[PDB]
Parts: sequence; C-alpha cells; structure tokens
Amino acid sequence: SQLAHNLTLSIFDPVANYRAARIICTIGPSTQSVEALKGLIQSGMSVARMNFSHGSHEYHQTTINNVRQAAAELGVNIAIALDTKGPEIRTGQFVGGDAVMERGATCYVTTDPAFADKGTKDKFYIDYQNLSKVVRPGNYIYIDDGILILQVQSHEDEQTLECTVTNSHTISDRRGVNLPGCDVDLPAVSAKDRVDLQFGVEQGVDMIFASFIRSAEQVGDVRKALGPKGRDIMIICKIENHQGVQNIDSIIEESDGIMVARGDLGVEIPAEKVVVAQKILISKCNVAGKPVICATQMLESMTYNPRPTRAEVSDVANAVFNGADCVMLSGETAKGKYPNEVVQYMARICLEAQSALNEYVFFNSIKKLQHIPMSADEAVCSSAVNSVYETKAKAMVVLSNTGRSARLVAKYRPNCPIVCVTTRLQTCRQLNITQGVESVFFDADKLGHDEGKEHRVAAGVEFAKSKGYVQTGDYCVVIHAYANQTRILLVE
Amino acid sequence: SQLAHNLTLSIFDPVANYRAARIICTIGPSTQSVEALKGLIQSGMSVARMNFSHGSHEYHQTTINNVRQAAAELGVNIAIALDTKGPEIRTGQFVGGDAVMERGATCYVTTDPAFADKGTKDKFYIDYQNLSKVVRPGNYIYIDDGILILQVQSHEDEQTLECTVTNSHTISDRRGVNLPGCDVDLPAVSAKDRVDLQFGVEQGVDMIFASFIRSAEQVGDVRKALGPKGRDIMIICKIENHQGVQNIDSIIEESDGIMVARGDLGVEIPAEKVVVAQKILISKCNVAGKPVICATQMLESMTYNPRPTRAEVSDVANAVFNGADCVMLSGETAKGKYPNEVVQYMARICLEAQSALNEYVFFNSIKKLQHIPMSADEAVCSSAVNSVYETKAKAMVVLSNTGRSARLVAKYRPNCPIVCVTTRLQTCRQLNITQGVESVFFDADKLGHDEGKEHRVAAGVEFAKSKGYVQTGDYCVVIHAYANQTRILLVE
Amino acid sequence: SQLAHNLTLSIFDPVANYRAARIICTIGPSTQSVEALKGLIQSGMSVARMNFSHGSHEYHQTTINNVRQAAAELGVNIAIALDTKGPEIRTGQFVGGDAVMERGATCYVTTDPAFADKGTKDKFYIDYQNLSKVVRPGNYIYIDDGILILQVQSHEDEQTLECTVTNSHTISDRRGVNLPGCDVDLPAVSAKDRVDLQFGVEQGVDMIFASFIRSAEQVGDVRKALGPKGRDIMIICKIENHQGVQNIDSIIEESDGIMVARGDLGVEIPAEKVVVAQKILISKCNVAGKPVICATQMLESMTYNPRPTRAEVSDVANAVFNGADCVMLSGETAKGKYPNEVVQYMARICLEAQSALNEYVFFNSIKKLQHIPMSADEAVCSSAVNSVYETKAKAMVVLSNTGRSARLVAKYRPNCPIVCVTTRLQTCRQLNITQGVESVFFDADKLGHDEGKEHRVAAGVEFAKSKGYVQTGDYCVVIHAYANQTRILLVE
Amino acid sequence: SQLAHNLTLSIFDPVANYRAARIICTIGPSTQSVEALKGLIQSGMSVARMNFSHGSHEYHQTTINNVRQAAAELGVNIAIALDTKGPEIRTGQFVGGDAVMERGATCYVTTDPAFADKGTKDKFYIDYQNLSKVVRPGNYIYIDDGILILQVQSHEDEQTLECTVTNSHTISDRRGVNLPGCDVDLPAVSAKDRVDLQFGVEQGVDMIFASFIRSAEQVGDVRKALGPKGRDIMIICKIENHQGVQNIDSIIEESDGIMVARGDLGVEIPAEKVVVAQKILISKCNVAGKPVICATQMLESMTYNPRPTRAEVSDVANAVFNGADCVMLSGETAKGKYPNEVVQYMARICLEAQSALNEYVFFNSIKKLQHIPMSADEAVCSSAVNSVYETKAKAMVVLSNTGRSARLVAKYRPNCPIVCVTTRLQTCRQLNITQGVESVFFDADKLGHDEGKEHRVAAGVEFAKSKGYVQTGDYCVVIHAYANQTRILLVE
Ligand SMILES: O=S(=O)(O)c1cc(S(=O)(=O)O)c2ccc3c(S(=O)(=O)O)cc(S(=O)(=O)O)c4ccc1c2c43
Ligand SMILES: O=S(=O)(O)c1cc(S(=O)(=O)O)c2ccc3c(S(=O)(=O)O)cc(S(=O)(=O)O)c4ccc1c2c43
Repeated sequence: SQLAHNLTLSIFDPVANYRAARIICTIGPSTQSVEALKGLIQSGMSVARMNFSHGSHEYHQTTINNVRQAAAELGVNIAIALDTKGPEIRTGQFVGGDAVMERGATCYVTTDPAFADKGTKDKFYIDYQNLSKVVRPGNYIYIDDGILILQVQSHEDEQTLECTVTNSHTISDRRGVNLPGCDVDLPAVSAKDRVDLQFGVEQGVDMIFASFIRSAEQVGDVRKALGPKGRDIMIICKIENHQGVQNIDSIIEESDGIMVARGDLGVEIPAEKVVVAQKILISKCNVAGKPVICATQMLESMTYNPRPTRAEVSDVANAVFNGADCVMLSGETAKGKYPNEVVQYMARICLEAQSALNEYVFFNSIKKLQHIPMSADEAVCSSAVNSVYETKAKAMVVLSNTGRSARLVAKYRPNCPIVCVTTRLQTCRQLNITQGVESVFFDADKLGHDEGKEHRVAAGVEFAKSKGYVQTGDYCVVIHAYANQTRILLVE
Repeated sequence: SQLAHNLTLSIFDPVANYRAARIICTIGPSTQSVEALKGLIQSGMSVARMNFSHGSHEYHQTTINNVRQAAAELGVNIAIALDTKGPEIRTGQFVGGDAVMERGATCYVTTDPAFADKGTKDKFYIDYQNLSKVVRPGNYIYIDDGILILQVQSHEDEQTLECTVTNSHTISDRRGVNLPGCDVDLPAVSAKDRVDLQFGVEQGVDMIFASFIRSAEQVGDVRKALGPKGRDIMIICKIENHQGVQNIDSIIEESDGIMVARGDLGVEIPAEKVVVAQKILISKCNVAGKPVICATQMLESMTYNPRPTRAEVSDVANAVFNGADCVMLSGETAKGKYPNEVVQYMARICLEAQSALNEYVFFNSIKKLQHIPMSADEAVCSSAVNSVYETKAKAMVVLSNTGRSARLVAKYRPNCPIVCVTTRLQTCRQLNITQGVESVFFDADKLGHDEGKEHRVAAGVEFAKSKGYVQTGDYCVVIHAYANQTRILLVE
Repeated sequence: SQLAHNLTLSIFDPVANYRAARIICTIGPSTQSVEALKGLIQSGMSVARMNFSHGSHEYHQTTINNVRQAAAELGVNIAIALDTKGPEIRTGQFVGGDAVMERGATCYVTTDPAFADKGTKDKFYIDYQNLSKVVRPGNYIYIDDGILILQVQSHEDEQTLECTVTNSHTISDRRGVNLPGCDVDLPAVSAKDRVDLQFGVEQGVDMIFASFIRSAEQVGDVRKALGPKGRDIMIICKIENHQGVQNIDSIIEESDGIMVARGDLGVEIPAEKVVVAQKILISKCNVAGKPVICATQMLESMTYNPRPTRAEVSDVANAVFNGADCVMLSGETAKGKYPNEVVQYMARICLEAQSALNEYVFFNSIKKLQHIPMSADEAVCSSAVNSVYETKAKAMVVLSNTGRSARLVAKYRPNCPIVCVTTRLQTCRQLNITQGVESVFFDADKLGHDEGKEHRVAAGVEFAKSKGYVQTGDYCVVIHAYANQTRILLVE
Repeated sequence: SQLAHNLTLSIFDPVANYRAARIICTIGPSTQSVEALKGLIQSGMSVARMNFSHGSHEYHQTTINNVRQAAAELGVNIAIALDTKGPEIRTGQFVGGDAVMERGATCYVTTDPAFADKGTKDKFYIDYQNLSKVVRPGNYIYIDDGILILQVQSHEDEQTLECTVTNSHTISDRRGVNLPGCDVDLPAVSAKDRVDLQFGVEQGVDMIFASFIRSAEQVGDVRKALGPKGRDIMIICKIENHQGVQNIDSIIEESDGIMVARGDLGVEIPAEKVVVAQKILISKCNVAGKPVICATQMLESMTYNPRPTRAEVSDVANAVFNGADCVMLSGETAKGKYPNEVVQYMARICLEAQSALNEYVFFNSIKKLQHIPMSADEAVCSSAVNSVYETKAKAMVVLSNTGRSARLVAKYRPNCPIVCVTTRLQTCRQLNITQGVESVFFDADKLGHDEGKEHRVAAGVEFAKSKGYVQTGDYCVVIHAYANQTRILLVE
C-alpha cells in the first residue's frame, strides 16, 4: 500500500519531526580530531566506524579516545565500530613492479611460494593455497577489483593453472583477487583480525563489522575470537560474495546484524543483481528484527565535489525505502573534502525518504508473517505498535536493559519515535544502529532500581516532551518487563 | 468464516470447559424456597428474576431473602432482577363478565368512565384515554394476546370508536388490548412501577428489567423513578413492540442493556420478522458492548413435559449463535414441574452451541467497526483479546471495580474464560448478565487496598487454576488500571 | 460480516423480489389430486417427494401422473423425488400384540427366527442378524422411535443378549430399533428398494432421496441399483445416524447432494448435537457445490393447527441462515389439514430470512477456501459472481446443458437471481433443488443449436425482464461454454 | 507484501521469460542511419524519440524514414515520438558575448528590447516580458542550468529588476533562465512548436512529448495545435517544474500519459524531493491507467564510458520498482559512443528488476482503489487479470483496436505477458509505451473482418506459442468485445 500512500503525498508538505535512519561515518585524516568528530556528531553521525584495513592500533586508539571525548562534550552516546581487515586473496609481486596482461595471452597462476617475489606476465603467484582444488576449467579469476579477468583452462600441475587473459589490464604488486564461481574456504578471521579483535575487546568497542562472512559457522568463530569478555559486543556480518548471499538465512540467524557491502558484492556479481540482493538481505533482516546497514558507494562523488550526483541521492533514499536501519559513509568522511556537508546531506535525504515511506506497510507485512502462537514478547511488541496506529499515539517508551525489547519494537515500525530508557550506557550506544529509536540512560546505581518503573517511564516521557514528540493530551505507548507489559499513557 | 469454522467441527469432540452464556430464571411458587433456589443455582441459574406483574412486596421480599440465603450457602453471588409490571390498557368489566364477539357484528369501545362496570357484546370499556386520538380510521384493535382483532372504522364520537369485529372471539374481564400500527403513548412507568422501583432500591436489587420501553426518553423516566440511591442499578429495557424496535439505537445508547421479548413483539409483528428483529437487536448490543437477553417462549413446553421440542432446542442454540449474552426462563421455572431439568438442559444446549460458535468472527467483526483513532480503553481491551488469539492464551484476568472494563473485554469475545477480579460484590452479581465472565470477589476491607494489584492478579490466576482453565506454562492475559495496562503472564 | 449486516437492517423494509430457497412437499391424501398439486405449485412447491415407505407402485404412479399434469397445466417444471423405504431394523411380534417393559427388568433380545412370531416382555426377536457381533456390553438398544431404551449386559449366547430395561415403555409389534453406539452394517438398499428404484427409473424420476446412507461405498451401490438407464438421476443421500455424520466428507464426494434428516438423527443423537450437525453438513455441501436439504419436523404443528409455533418459524429461518438450498415438508402436506397455507407460510419465512441474509459472506468464505491454481470452471464462475457484486448487476444468465455450471455459479451465492437457460427439461427439473436459480428450457431440436449462444442469452435476459429482475440500463452477467466464458451485458 | 516477496527471491534463479518495461531512445548523429537503428531495435528500443530542440524538419524527416525502413526490415513496429522544444526564456547578447558575475556585485535585468544586443556584466537582457510582474521582491533568478543564481531585490522600474548576484558564475549568450518560486506563464506552445506539431501530424508521428506542461488547460493548447487530423496522436506531458507537479492530477486527467523529467525538475526542486515526486507521479499514472516515462539522467555516464556507475544502475531498477512503464535514453543514444550496449544494458537491468517485482501488489493496490460500483470495462479487465492469478495463466490475449483495453488490462499488472491483437498498425506502435504488452497486427483488409474473433484469438495464441509463453495445457485468459467478454482457454 506504498502505492496508495504515494497518491496522497505532496513534496511541499513538511518533513517528519524525527529521522529514523542512522548514519555510520568512517573516521580518517579529514575527521579524526575532536573538533572534526564534534562537527560529524552535530551533522548526524550516530556511529564511528574504524576501518582496520589501515592504520595501526595507536592510530585507532586516537579515534577511540577522540570519539569518546567528542561525545562526552556534546553530552551524547556515540557507538564505536571495529570493521576488520578480514582474510584476503592477493597476487604476489612482479619483476619490475608491474605486469602487462593482454587479451588472448596465456599465463600461469601458481600457488608455489617460490614465485611470490618473482612474478611476471607469464607466471605469477596467488597466495590462496587452495586455489587449485576449488577452481574447475571454465571458472574465472578476477584480479585488481575485478578489472582483469582470467579464465581457467586446465591444471598445469597440482599448484599451477593455465589461464587465458580475457581482457587487457596492467596489474601491479599484491592486487586483490576474487573467485566469483567458487566457494572460498579461507578461515573466518585472519591472524591480524585476532590481534585486532582482542584490542577491540580491551578498548570496549560496541560492535564488530566482520569482513567477508561466508557461512553461519564463521560467525561463531568470530565470537570465539572475541573471547568471554567480548560476549556483549555485536557482530555485524559483512556480506560480500555469493556464498554470503546464498547462506544469508543461517548467517542472519547467528549474527547480530548485517552489512550489505554493495561495492564488494559488485566485484563478483552484476550490479543489477546486487540492487536486488540489497532488497532481499534488507527485508530478511527487517523480518529477523536485526539491524541492517546499507554500505559503500553511497554519496561517493561528494568525497571531492560539494554536491553528489542525482543518482547517488536516489540510491540513498532507496536504501531507506528498502528498509535499511543504517546508511554508511566511507571515504566521504574518512578522507573527503566535505565530511560535515556529506553527513548533513545524507540526513536530509533520509528524512525526505522517510516522510514519504508508509511505515504501516512494514508493520502489517511483518505482522502477517508471524507464526501463531506467537511468544509473549512478540505479541506484546506487535500489539504495542498496533496500539500506536489505533490510538495515533505520538511516541513509544520502551524500558530495555540489553536493548532486546527496543529492537523488537523497532522491528514493527511504528509511525512515531521510540524512546528507549535503559540502565546500560552500552545499550544506548548499541541501539545507534537500530532505526527509529533514541536512548536515555538511567543510572540505577545512582538513582535506584526503580522497581515500580515510574522514574524510568517519566524519564522517557520527559525526553519525548523535550523533543516536541508529545505534549499534554497526547498518547504515549509504554512497554516494559524482556517485555510483557504495556500501558497507554495520557501525557500530562 | 463461521462457514469455514463449521467445516472443522465434529459433534463427537468434547465440549468447551466453560459455558459463556448466562441463564436467567423467573422465581415463583415452584422455586421460591431456599432448597429449590439451591437446585436452580447448581443447575445453572446466574440471575433470579422477580416478575412484579404478580405477588406482593412481601412475597418478593421472601424471594430476595431466600435467593441471598441459597447463594450464601453455596458461596456464589447471584444477581436479583426486578421485572416491572409496566403500563397497560385494561378493558373494564362486562355483562356477567362475558359477551361473545363474532364476525360482522358491530362493537363500540368507550373512553367514558361511567361504563367501567356496565359493558356488553355491543358497547364496552378501555382505560387508555388517548385511544381515540391515536387509533386512525381502519387500524386494528387486538384484545387478548392478539387473538381478538377489531377494526376501527370511524370515530363514533370524541370518546368512542365505531368497530367491525373482524373475527369470532369470546372475551372476558380486563384484557391485554393491543394497538399494533399505533404508537402507544402511555407513560414510561405506572404508579405501581414507581412504588415497586423504590422498593427495589430499598431492597438493593442489581437490575431492573423495565417493561415496554418504546423510546429513549422513557429510559430517563425509569432512572428518575430509581432516584439518587438507585444510580448504580442497571436498567435493561424490554423491547416489546414496533416502536422499541424502530427506536432501538437511541434506546440502547441510554440503557445498560436490552431484553428481546419475542412473545410480546410477536403480538403485532409476524413471527418471521421477530426472528430477524432478534438478530438485529442482539448484534446492535454486541457492538454497543451492552448485555442482551433472549426471553419468552424459550423452552416453554418443558413447563409440563419432561423434554422440550426439537424446534425449541434449536431456538435456544440459535439465540447463542446470534450472540445473546443471556437466555431466560419464565413459567418453566416459576411454576413448572421440572425446574432443575429445564435449567440443566438450557445450560447443556448453550454449551453445545458455544463449542460450535467461532468467537473470532465476533472479535473481528466488532474490531473492524471501531472508529480510528480509538480511545485508550477500547484500544487496550481489543488488543488484550487480540493477544489471547495470537498467543492462544487460556484465560484473561480483568481488574474491574464497577465491571465496566470486564464488559468491555467481553464485548470483543476472546475464546477463553474471562476472570474479573473486583472489590464490589454488586459488580460480581451485575456481571452475571455478561457472557464469558466469572467474578472473584476481593475483600479490600479484609485484605487491604492491593495498590500493587499483585494480590488481585494472583486471586484471578488462582481461580483460573482451580477451574482447570490454565496450568503451569499456559499464558494468561491480565488487564487493569479504567483499564489501560496489559500483561501477558506465563502461568507458574 | 453477518453481524455488520444485521446492524443495517430494518424489518419494515421491503423483502427481496425473489425467493432463493426451494420447498420440497411430500405428496399424500391431502395433496395427490391434480387440483391439490396445482394449489401446492401455486403456493411455492418446486419438488414433489414420494415417500416409498408407504403406498404401492400404483399409488405412486398416480402421484407421478398427477404432478406432470398439474405442472403441464400451469406451464412449469416440477421435480419428482423418490424417497426410498431403505433397510430397517425392527423387532418381531409379541404374544397379545404388546409387551410391557419395566425399569429394572431383565429381558432377552434374540436374533433366532423361531421367536419372530412369539415375543414376550422377557424374550423377543430383533430382525438384524448381526445384532450380537456389532454390540458390546454397555451399548444401548433403542426401540420405538427411541422411547424404550435397553442396555446390553452380556451375551447370553451367540444369538441372544441379556439386557436391562432402563425405562418403562410399552411396545407393540414390529417396532423400529436403533443402535446409537454401533456401526450398522445392513446393505445400502433393501430388496424392496431395488424394485422401487427400477420403477423410478422406468417412470423418469429426477432424483432419489436414498435412506440411511452410512458410508461412501453405499452411494455407488444405490447407483448400481439404478442401472445404466438411471445414470442421470441424482442421488441425494439421507443422513440419519452417526456413521453418516462421521463419514460425511466421503459421502458428499460421491453423492449428488445431502438430506439432513433431523428427526431420524434425533433418535440416536441429542437434539442440541443435531442442531450442530445440521450446520456442519450444510456448510460442507455449500463448499462442495452440492444441494443440501433441511428435512423433517419443519412446521410439524401446522399439520392440524392453522398456525405453526414461533420456535418452528425460527427453525425454518435458521435453516436458510445456515445455508440450506431446500426446506422440506412431510406430513404437513402429505396428510395435513392446511397444505396450501403451510407451503405459503414456509415461502414467506424463507423470503424474510433471505432478505436479512448477507450473501456476500457466503461468496467470500467460499472463495477464500479455493486452492490456487483453481481450474478454469471454478475461476470463471467465482469471477462471474464477483463481477455481480462489483458492478451491482441485477441478474445472471448461465447457459448449462447438464446443470453443472448453474450449480457451480449458485455455489458462489450472488446477490441477484440466476436464470439458467438449458436445452434439457430434466435439467430444469433437477435445478429445483438448487437455491437461487430458475430455469428456462430452450428446445434445440425445434429452434437450432444456437452455436453463437445469442438466442439462449436473449431467452435468459427476456425471462429476467418478465420477472422484473432487470430493466433497460441494468447489468446482467452471462456465463456459458461446462463454463469458461463470461460477458457483462448492458440490458436494452 | 513486496516485503514478503523479497524473502523468497534468489539472485541465482533465472530471469522472467519476457521484459515488461519499454525502452525509449533519442535518435541523433550516432544513431540516425538505418543500420544503427536496426542495432537499437535488436538491442531493445521500442520507441524512437526525435528531440525537436535541435535539427531541421529535413533532418527529422530522415529519422522518420530511416526508423520506418529499419523497423520494416526487422518486421516490427516501432513508435515515433516528437519531443517539442517548448517555450523558453533566453537571455540576449552581451559585450563580446561574455561578462563575469560575482558575489555582491549589482546586476540589472531588462524587459526593454533595445538592449537585445548591448548587454554587460552590469545590465543585460531577458525575453520573458512578464518577468518583472511575476518575480517578487527576494525571489531567485537562476540562469544556466541553475548554476548562476541572482536575487531579485526590488523593481528598479516597470521593465527592470534590481539584483544581488548571490554567487560567482561566468555566463554566455542566450541562456536557460529559471524562475523557481515563479509560476511561469509563457504560453503552452511556441510558434516553432505549432509549426513542428503540424509537421508531426503530416508525417504521422505516434505521439508527442510536450515540453514544460504546467497546467491542464495547456494540454488543450497542444491538442488544438495538433488539429482535427492529429486527434489520434497521444499527448505525453513532460513534467518539468513545481507547477506541473502541483497541478499533476488535472494534467494527468487531460493527457494520455506523463514523462517525469528528473533533470529539469531538479533545477528548482532539491534532488531528494525529485526522487519522491517521481514516486508520486508514477503511482498516480499507474492508478490513472496511463503510460508514465522515467526520463533524463538515466545511464548518462555510459554516453562516453563502456559501463555506468553502480548508482546509475540502481536508479534504473528503482524506476521499474516505482512502477514506470518506460525508461528513456537521451545523449546516451543520440550522440554516445556505446548506443547498442547502453540499450542492452538498460534492457538487462529492467528484466532483473522485474524478476524481483511482485506484480500482485500492484494488481491488489489498484483494484482496492476502485469505486464500487465499477463500470463493465473496469470490472471485466480487473477480473481477467484476477483470473490469471487464480489459474496461474501464462498469457493474456486482448483484442483491442484503439489500444484502450490493452492499456486497461496492463494497468492491473498481470504476472504474465499480454498479447494485444489489433487491426491498426498505429495501435501496435502506440502500445510500445505500455509495459507488459506485445502487439500482433491482424490485417483485416487482407484477412477479413473476423466477426467471430476466432482468427484474431488464434493469432494471439500462436504468437504467445512462438515466444514460448504458453504450450499445450497452459491456460490463457482472452479478453474482447470496449472489452466486455472474457474466456479462459486451455492451450492446445
Ligand atoms: O593459526 S594461528 O595463527 O597459529 C592461531 C592462533 C590462535 S590463538 O592461540 O587463540 O591466538 C588460534 C585460536 C583459535 C583458533 C580457532 S578457534 O576459534 O579458537 O577454535 C580456529 C582456528 S582454524 O585455523 O580455523 O582451525 C585457528 C587457527 C589458527 C589459530 C587459532 C585458531
Ligand atoms: O439378495 S437378493 O435379493 O437375492 C439380490 C438381487 C439382486 S438383482 O438380481 O440385481 O435384482 C442383486 C443385484 C445386485 C446386488 C449387489 S450389486 O450392487 O449389483 O453388486 C450387491 C448385493 S449385496 O447383498 O450387498 O452383496 C446384492 C445383494 C442381493 C441382491 C443383489 C445384490
């Protein structure tokens, strides 16, 4: 009924008084300082992503410290995400630093280490040791962000494949390689990830964006890598090839959330198919009640120009229409010229798309898929959201300690803000990747367990009033405990 | 969707574990004694009806006292209803008390008082002074359960009517005269009624069944006759002629419920139209959320025979399928030979019908008629009944002091028992006219104010446990303060 | 949504311009003559039932001849039904013609033939030879329309059961017996049925009401009994005990329709359960698209009184509310005092109930149960009926040779008349047991095959105009071929 | 329910066997020759667009002739569209042709004609005489794709405006000046347009893409300029500014379809609001049952690069998800380097998106918006599409001379191909702007009038067979005469 809803809109009408979608910003040279982080917060950042593909621990420690200091000064809670380098397949080095590959030529790719330092156009190293048992004649090998394509012809021997060069491209040392038709069986985490995951645990990071996740079992290996002290850290799986797409259900089941990495998927999969995989993965997460992030190539052209292209604008709005909880900036904020303006524009686009989006369609499609009998939690949250639509309540207040009930309510897509009142700061930070929720910390050790829930409910209603969401005479729907209890409150 | 539900039924499956419909019994000489009342209660009586058309205040006082004593000895709460004589048009006296009226033969009816004694087969008497100025040229005067018809030709004078006798009836003193195309404008209540109603209030009756209600304003007259001390007594309007049916919407709005008096309706409305009027009135009260009683000609042949006719049984079951809260016995218990057996048989027909009735169709049809936005009470009660269906809960517990919210929940027809926990014994008795509710009295003088609700909630739950409605690991939906809080509780 | 529909009705509104339900009348002494059949036709009979439990072939031949002659004179098509005697279990004879059975007494029921002529209260014959292998100790034996109840105690020997008499009742010779807890395994048809079925085939009867149908296999035995020349005769199965109820699905599947024989069911099954089995069997037939007849004890009291009881009126309306195609009169027309008036009253009751009945509920419940993909026939008829609701068309015209497409359209319950145009008179007669259809004979041998369907469609539209169903500017929905073709016609 | 459909998809399943969306290509010097046009057709072009902003009548005549010749050699019918230059506000001439405008610096714009030649950086010229009396104190004058902004301060005189230059732009001769808060009241069509439109009619173009439509009355002006001989030519209104968007309902009602000109909208509406305007306009046309085209900035970067950006691909796919009938290429085919490849890639994105799009949501959303009662045509076409879903039919055949009913069927979005069988070659070409229809020309001069429809029906069915849409035992839904007859045919 989005179609029926479009009929009634006018683009000269006011936008909503709140933005539900959440903006993740990658921190780098343009943005690491406390003042630049403050600008990013004020522009609309909810999450600071650290790309551990680059920078040492010391560099990321400065990110960590500066985010906390910026957030403390503005009086907000900002989530910190550790995005891992992950396992990789790269070529070796070449004699003269470079290899000119020509359409029609035959070359040999080998996994023998002796060729690591001495590659040429005719024969060169690929560091993936299982390369030969996982490829068949006919498969393609992509190298250099998929620009050079080789076709496998035969096994020259146990370690060496004879390949045709399908297209001309010059490659330099240590380029990335992809196998679009094969199951890559590299481990879940690299040796470097293990070191980086431990550091992320020691430094209190909120979530991991775990690279190259291919199967459900690898999620548990990331979890083991985080150790017992890391058990509350969220694992968001980055879906980057066909195996991740194919195994999405069981991956979603084990993960705490999903990243749709469109540019990585796009190396292996036609761009038109990635548009469609983005729709599927996002709807499956919406149905699982798990946050989903739309990432890479979002307003890329605004890295160096003051304005993005019109197609990039439609990409960002369409991620919100698809159902994304979050939209993500990489080089635009890490190294770009206009970090503040890009985040501000991203927020505006999201806000505009949300004003057009019919939330009732998400609520109703999601509710119709529940199997009866529902459990108590599910019944209470979907009813509570139903009660919002039925009374036209203007806010929800959900008391949640771990954040579970807040995410379960957000899953059902009310058409008003959700204020989560929690007794854990780390819940305030982790809910920054859930659309449509804002969190209020209630310090139980300072103020009391509030067993009767009245102080926490008042803290929620007060926050909603300070934002203009509710006034005297409006309804607010309250949920508390996971969450088996609801009230419809008349606001004073 | 009753249709789809019918497909799945087997008459060899066991019946539901609770009976939702309520049985009202008229007390008379067969049934007035404490032992006979106890037999009525154990057989299924929830309400004792006093018919104030017969007997003295002292006689009704004894019914009151004995009902209270029988209920006390059984530990139950039984409602007491006062059914008013109401206004009437009595013919006067005749020659020796008789005449024979025949077809063709000319008759003259009088509004003049001197002819109160001296009547004939020619010219006689009627005490309704508005007779001539209401009855038009050609209308019908029924006199005696509608069995004698007379046709008003012309006004012989101001206080006389010139009449065809249109059939052969042999009548006798002081008759039920019936003016069917005629809007009878006798007042709401007679002098007897005003005196009887005051007695009712003095004696603490739970409800009035107010005879012959024709318009909404007449409901006000009953309420004023009940006065300041009668403000908590329910008024159930007895719909007995075409005007009450025409005016049904405004009558329901002013009243606390309706009795459909099929026999009386039938004096001037063809029987097949009364069957439909019954459907309309029941559905309008189901939507109003007010109790509705199906009365007269229920299991009549069981007054003197040990079993009813097959068409009588279907009448009672269809009353339940139509949506009645209550079915009522008149002579069958007041002066019949099988009072226990007729009540037990009524209870068994009700329970059989209920096991075939799809409550969900009721819930859904009613919910769909709700105006959006809903008020908080409406939204909370529909949602709680919705949650019963979604979680297949096995009981509801409703905290309700006045009974209002118990009735609001019952309106939506959950497919499990409702347990009202109440602090007023009069709410326990008054809810006896609401299908699908059992009330648990919580003695606040003797047990405290239970500000936390927890003692009342547990009393509710324990009652449900003692009846076998719920056991360990079942769900129960709990509602309370109007009613703006809901919980879905796992039974311990 | 019957409940929502009740809210909008008024009993002073005009009834529909057509009666959809069909009245079956049993012919006897009060009604066998041509003038009395003419009166019955004019009063509303569509079907003349012959009860072959009584009368010889010669008697029924007069019924057959007189129905045809009455129908020819009035210019209508009347269906003729042969209702079989069927297999029976009876007691033998008693010494002195009579046996006084007393609560508490022991008696012996035996299947040894030697006792056929010499029964007494202590020991007597029951002609069902498998009696002893089919009963267990604890079972009941009903005798004399279920008035006398025996309980089986033990097997006295291979042929004799020792029984307690549970209640006092005097029985006379050759009384009927029932076994409520046992599977009766008598053959489908008696020796007498076979002779009567052959006669019915020779005389061109339209349908058989086949007595005591217990399982699906017995329907095929009735069919074999009718022989190759009887293959177009409809078999309507009379459902009279628990086995028929239990096996209803597979019976419906093989039968051409169902009779719900409430009084026979009521011998074995509590009357409250029979109310419910009537609902189930009728809805299952509505879903199967097969006619269903509500029979026995319909307005029984109007056999000797000029008016029926109010409960009997509600029984007839409630059969139409349940979904019956037909309602049936037995002694009321066969031997009663008021045959014309009873049929007229039955028609009026049906008409009144139909005016209140929400046909859209039947259409929508039935449509939602179809499995997708539907076959072409089903899709065309349900769409055609949907198109009636959508355009508010005022009639349907369905060209059907065998009557199959007309019954498939009637199954979907349009809210307008259906005019079936058929090239077989016997289809005109057989459709008399399908609600909501009237048939027009088109003699193809006289007028042409009408391959372009225009003359048959005009014959339908003309009939609809002559009845007042449609006028200039109204829509009429036309279906033709079973039936894979639809048009929405503007009436000229 | 798009949401539920997303859950079931796999990007590794095969694509649909037909592409429903239609591809429009702008002809220019890369593409004008018969061979290049043939390459366009085989690559997926259904419509040749002539941009009458450039080139002479002789030049467009050659496009016309070559399109017809290329289509004839391939045996297909291709639509020809004339896109009008439309009215404009050109700045005049300058000093040497240039100036540099900077921030702060004062500028004076003139409506006086003597300054047509002699302009400066100070004071220059604009040919829109209503300039001063439309533009208010403080409004914006954009001049050059919106890149130069100027702010109107006050009226320096009657025919002059006193202006802040609010940025640094260095402009040049005869510019696209843009008055964004301004309701531009230039007439509907210029003199060039009236001359070009008459040429269009003489040359038998199928449709007009009418530039810069702002109001409904303006549609009349186009139609009058087309005159009596142009009455069958479709008018597609190009929506290019805020007024066309404000007035969208009445414009659609008067027009035969809409083009959403994103680039032009974007001059005065922020890009994120144009994304939403696109959603609104497409849905309003889907409900109107009129073709809607998504145009400008489609795969722009593919004008000179061998591949588009990833955000461009998503733009095209989302155009299809929004519901567009047609996507349009401008410079990409008019002067680009890869005209064949851009069309083939467009076709592949369209087909990918379609395989993910749930047509049923469209069908259902549209059906629900229909007013009851429906007219016969509406009811027949929705029902026929409903029958496709119910029987999982694999094709529709629609007989439609003018194309009206083909478009009415397409509106309801069956999930199978529609084959229109038509007697007019111009209906074959005009339906090229309606998604999901292929047209089969039935030559009535050469083949007869087919009064029985049977030859046209079989031509439809055979075409569907030759494309592999249906084989033996599939269903096909056939609709014909407006369209008031339907058949569900089993394929032989
Ligand atoms: O390969 S090493 O760099 O020596 C290395 C060091 C450590 S460490 O001592 O804990 O730091 C590892 C800890 C845990 C590992 C697990 S597990 O999740 O703990 O079960 C699985 C695999 S596997 O390679 O996928 O089979 C591991 C491979 C290599 C590991 C470790 C693995
Ligand atoms: O028992 S008799 O009276 O001698 C007698 C006479 C004839 S008749 O020659 O055709 O008239 C029978 C014809 C067909 C019969 C069939 S069947 O449907 O044809 O298969 C079944 C049974 S059964 O008893 O259920 O096994 C029959 C029982 C007794 C029959 C006939 C039966």
